[PDB]
Amino acid sequence: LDESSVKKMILTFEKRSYKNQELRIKFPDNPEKFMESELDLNDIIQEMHVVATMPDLYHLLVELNAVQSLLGLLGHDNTDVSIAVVDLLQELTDIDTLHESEEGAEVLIDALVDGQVVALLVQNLERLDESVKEEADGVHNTLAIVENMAEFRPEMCTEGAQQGLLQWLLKRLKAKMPFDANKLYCSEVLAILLQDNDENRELLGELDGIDVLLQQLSVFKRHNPSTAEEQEMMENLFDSLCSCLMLSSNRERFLKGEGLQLMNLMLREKKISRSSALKVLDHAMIGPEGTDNCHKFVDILGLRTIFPLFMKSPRKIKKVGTTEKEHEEHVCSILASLLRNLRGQQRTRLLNKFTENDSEKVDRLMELHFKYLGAMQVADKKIEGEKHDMVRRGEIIDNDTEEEFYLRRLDAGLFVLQHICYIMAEICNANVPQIRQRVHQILNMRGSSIKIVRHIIKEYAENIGDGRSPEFRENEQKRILGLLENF
Amino acid sequence: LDESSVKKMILTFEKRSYKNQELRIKFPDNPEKFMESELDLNDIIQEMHVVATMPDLYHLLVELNAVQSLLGLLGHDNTDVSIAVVDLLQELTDIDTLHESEEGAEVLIDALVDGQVVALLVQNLERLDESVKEEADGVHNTLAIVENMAEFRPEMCTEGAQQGLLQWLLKRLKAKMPFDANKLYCSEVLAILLQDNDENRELLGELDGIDVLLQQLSVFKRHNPSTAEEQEMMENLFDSLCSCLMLSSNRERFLKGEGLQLMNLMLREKKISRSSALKVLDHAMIGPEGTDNCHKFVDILGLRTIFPLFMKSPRKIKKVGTTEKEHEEHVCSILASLLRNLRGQQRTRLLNKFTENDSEKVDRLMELHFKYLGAMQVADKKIEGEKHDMVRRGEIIDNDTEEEFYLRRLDAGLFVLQHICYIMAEICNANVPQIRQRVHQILNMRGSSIKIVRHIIKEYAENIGDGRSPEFRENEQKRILGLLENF
Repeated sequence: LDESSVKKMILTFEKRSYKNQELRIKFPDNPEKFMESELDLNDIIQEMHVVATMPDLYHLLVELNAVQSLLGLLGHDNTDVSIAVVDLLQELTDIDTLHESEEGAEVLIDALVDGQVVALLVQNLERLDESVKEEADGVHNTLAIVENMAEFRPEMCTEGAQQGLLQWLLKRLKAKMPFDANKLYCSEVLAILLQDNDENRELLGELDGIDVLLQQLSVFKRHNPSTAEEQEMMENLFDSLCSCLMLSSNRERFLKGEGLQLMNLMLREKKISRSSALKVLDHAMIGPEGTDNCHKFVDILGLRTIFPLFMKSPRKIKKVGTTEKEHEEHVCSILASLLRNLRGQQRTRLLNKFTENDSEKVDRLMELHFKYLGAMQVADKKIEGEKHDMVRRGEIIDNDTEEEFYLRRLDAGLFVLQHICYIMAEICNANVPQIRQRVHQILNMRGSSIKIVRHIIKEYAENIGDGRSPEFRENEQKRILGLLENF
Repeated sequence: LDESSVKKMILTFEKRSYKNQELRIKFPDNPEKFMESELDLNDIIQEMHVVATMPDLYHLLVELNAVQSLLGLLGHDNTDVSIAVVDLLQELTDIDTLHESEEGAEVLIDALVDGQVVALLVQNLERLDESVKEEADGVHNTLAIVENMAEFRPEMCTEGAQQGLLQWLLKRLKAKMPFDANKLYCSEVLAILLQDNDENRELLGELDGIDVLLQQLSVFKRHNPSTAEEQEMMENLFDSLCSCLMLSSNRERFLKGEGLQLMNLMLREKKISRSSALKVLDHAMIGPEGTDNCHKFVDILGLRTIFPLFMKSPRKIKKVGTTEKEHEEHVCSILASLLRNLRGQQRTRLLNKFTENDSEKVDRLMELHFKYLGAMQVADKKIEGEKHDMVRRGEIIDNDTEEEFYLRRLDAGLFVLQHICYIMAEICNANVPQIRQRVHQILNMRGSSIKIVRHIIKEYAENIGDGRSPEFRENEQKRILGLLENF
């Protein structure tokens, strides 16, 4: 109960649409009451609403051209019908969220994207206005669609994204209407659009978007979110901003925005956005493309800001989760960026910072070193064991097995470990015996070999960015292992 | 005869589609003869075919949702119906080519683009295959649509272009099926897509497209087109290639393709593609972004190739039109690029070329100078007159009047004139008294003031690229007038 009892529904739906079609033609604009016929046909949307839940035979909907007509109706003179098609669409796409079956959805989705669903959605979305509680709920469900479409098959999101929605998402946030549950959701959907998608990063930037991002986070510079909903949004604005930064051209744009300045302010005043503020910084400096960003940082006393967080980490603990490797990971990586990138008069300041107070900072580095190495050492034994145990079991170590293993090293802080070794090295090739001595003086004292450190660099270098290009990749890899000689 | 006699047609058309719709549902795949009903409904397309010619009431077609359904049918299990919708679509878009009326088309078009017409066209286009003479004619008419849509409102072309068609256009040309009337047309439509559109240039390049372009022109390196149709295509491949080059990133890509090398080959063997080959070169070198391209040129004996064409221009005359300023314009501009751009060991070679044979090349430059100045002088008197005459008439000189005037100076070779003055200057700031003397020795002798030349530079500098950015613009402008002191 049932199969194809719906197929009457589909047939009925078409017959409905048609009769409406002819009726609209008969009655010229300004005919008040041809309406009941129009209203009646959308009761059948609401009925079809029930369709989703039925074990999906979604193919019915597409070959029999429900989809198309449906999409068609997203443009209708009256919004109630549009809204109705969206609302319906949410529920075939949420339920679709179910792990299985795939056949119904995989054909359905396919159809929607073939039909430029988003293009159409946004058109509707554009006219949809005035926060009539019913209108408002319409956009939300529009967004919903996207989330669901994006969650399931995250490609329709890029093409669909550009089609229009991305543009609109950008407008809504800038809107000077007060914060509401919908402004939030855009934020959710933006981040999704950018999640792992370079083209959408290029597009957002190509729309003065980073200014927008920045401004929105701007307002919360000196004072926390009023609600824990408003917070969730903030954090979505952050995730979005980072994702763009992973795209290289956004870097200059972030810089022409007072991106550093502000992330610095947010750091200088230590609540509560401090935590992500630092995660942005990391990203803005990360590559060679992070290179002006690194210089600018230093020029605005970025060093005064960062190094303290190097010497000591909070909060032990703050209920919002900013700890505790998370924090070090980003600090180190920033330092690691700066050393690799920085040159000239800014480089030198950095290095001085490593000779301060009898190279307290180098003492610090090594405290961090053993901490994380201890961690990892131990991590690895565990894995050794499970490797041996897998041979007894006769379980084959596997690409998916090595996935699970990598994560464990990461969880143990492999990434920070590298960065601190890298740094360590990067400082031992600055021709300052003080630090070189210190490092070595501390490895001796005791029980840790330099070569242990080198084994890690090589691992760091092997993978060494994942990845720009095999030219950039092997060029860098040279560079990195290059330091290993004078180390 | 008639109005809305068609509106029966529209109503009929819908009723047709519907009945087909239900019939397709009734009969499962593998039912051989439900067909007559399907065939019958497309006679009404062919009837509607007649609609276009009727004074356009095209709005009827869109509010009454002919468009949408139509678009809908671009996807149909049987191609005859698809083809039919395209063929129909050609004829509402060609006739539409008529200067007026606008109301019918402006609404129609609007609808099509709102409906992702191209996306849909290309889908059809993708399945359309096998050069069934009828299929083949289908793509052609697909292309036709685009031309017409693009001619009328050249924005739908970019968005539509990216939607899919641009991708396909790129595939078709690379296809190793022999040359035919359709391969040609793509070529026409490519060029249109790129005509004045930066995004499409970015897209083409982002698809290894320039390799394609280059290869296609590649085959005709050492030997002319077999037909004068194949020629027309070649020349479309050129126009396309140039247009991309106007986009900066295509420059490196053109370079990583052996773009120079080949355009050089095509020059070295002087037929018949020589003419455009040189026009490409110009473009590849034009800006600061032309700067590696300028260096590479010199490194491959580009100077040996270019300067001869400087000293003497053919053909006096070759029936294909490559003359006669057209040719000089490009030579000069190339030299002008090289002087502005070139530095180091390549710059010097260039300059030597200006001291050769007692600076024969400088003698040459001045021959060109007076020639073009003579031309322009005279051009300007004519305009003065019409300016005076317009005051008597009481006709106001006008932005559209200044448009007509500019063209006349251009026709008289303003652009080459600047370039040669620019060059002249660029050579008089190389600290080589020989040339500086010569220039001056020749202006004296006689009757031409240096300042006359300066007045032109300023005009050149004022406009001076149209334009990258007011920073780049006023930066350059400084540069240019900078030379005017030591001149």
